[PDB]
Amino acid sequence: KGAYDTGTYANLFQRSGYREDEIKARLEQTWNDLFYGDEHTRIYYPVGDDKGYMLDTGNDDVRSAGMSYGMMMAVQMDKKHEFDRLWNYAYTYMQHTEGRYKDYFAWHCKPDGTRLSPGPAPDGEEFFAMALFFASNRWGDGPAPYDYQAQARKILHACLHQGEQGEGDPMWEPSNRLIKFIPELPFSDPSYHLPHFYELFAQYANEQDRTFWKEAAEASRAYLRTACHPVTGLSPEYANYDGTPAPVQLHGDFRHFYSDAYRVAANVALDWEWFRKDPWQVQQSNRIQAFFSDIDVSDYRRYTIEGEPFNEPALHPVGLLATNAMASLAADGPDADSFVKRFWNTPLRQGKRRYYDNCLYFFTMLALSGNYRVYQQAAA
Ligand SMILES: O[C@@H]1[C@@H](O)[C@H](O[C@@H]2CO[C@@H](O[C@@H]3CO[C@@H](O[C@@H]4CO[C@@H](O)[C@H](O)[C@H]4O)[C@H](O)[C@H]3O)[C@H](O)[C@H]2O)OC[C@H]1O
Repeated sequence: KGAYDTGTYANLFQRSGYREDEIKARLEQTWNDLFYGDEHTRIYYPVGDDKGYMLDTGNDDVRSAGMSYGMMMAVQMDKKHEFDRLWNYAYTYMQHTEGRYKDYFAWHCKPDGTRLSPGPAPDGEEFFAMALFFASNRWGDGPAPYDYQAQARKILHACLHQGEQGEGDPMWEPSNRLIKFIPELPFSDPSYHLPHFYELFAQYANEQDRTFWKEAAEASRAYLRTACHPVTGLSPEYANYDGTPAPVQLHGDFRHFYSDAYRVAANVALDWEWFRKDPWQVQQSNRIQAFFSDIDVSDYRRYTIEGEPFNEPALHPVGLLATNAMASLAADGPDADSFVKRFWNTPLRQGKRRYYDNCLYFFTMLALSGNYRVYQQAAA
């Protein structure tokens, strides 16, 4: 049985020989540096009396995925002030109040809140909902727009039902229960599959949707089994419903192991830790750690899912190492402990591309310290 059932979370840093006091100090200093550090480290900026944003430093914009990550980090760290500022920002500037995308979030805006595209990014919506449910379960709801569980249910209603009221498209394909890359296109993104979150949407969503969320959890576990290369454990950034790499798109080649796909190993391992349902997740974690076992972080490239290295370097190599280390939540192979130590000995990334690395870095810091947790509906 998983942490969801037992309430006990693996502390892999403590398992590797780091002291309890060292671990929680390091987690606190990671929070301090990311949220309130120097101009070359921080990725969070407070705005006015009641708002705040996570900055994609590399792209000079604010992303629904980054905002939703910030909210997950804040609720996992018991930081209600930062949580409320981030949510109020996403609510005020990014959430559609009308049209084909009503209740969805414009995927990016300028720091001042000016929308740069109207279309959503479904990985944002699902993290928003999960963070909002945890905020409800930890702190209890407030007055709108801080009625956390009501806001979460509204997002997930749109995610399954959007094209019914009028026009628009759902973010889940009804026929196969799989999350889509965007509402309009019939393919997916393996990194967007969060079966562990769907298990919890099955507990918290609008009642009529709970069966679908349960089916989505199993469908996503099965999908990820089809998406990861059987030898390397590498997955493509964009993939067809059959799990094979999607066609080259107008905005890029997403067929290879690069930025998005790093999260797959981290997501697979967190589902293992929380629910312990699919033993393939141990083997997947072993395989990706074996692929990177004698690759130094300084040599991380773009790779074909078959494991062929490009000359082109990984844009986010610290992100990749963070996700490789987070796989130690599930891995039982010879590389598990080495990756925890390698991650411990890695500082936060600095400079203009640091945002994506440091997001993945923070989730790994939470997970490997036993602090990436389910906040349930339970007796106080
Ligand atoms: O009309 C359509 C557009 O709206 C559509 O936009 C897509 C919306 O989702 C976007 O996905 C974002 C991109 O960021 C991902 O993380 C990035 C990983 O690479 C890093 O370098 C970067 O810092 C990160 O931000 C995030 O998971 C996801 O939410 C996608 O890129 C857009 O293409 O595109 C097609 C139009 O037809």
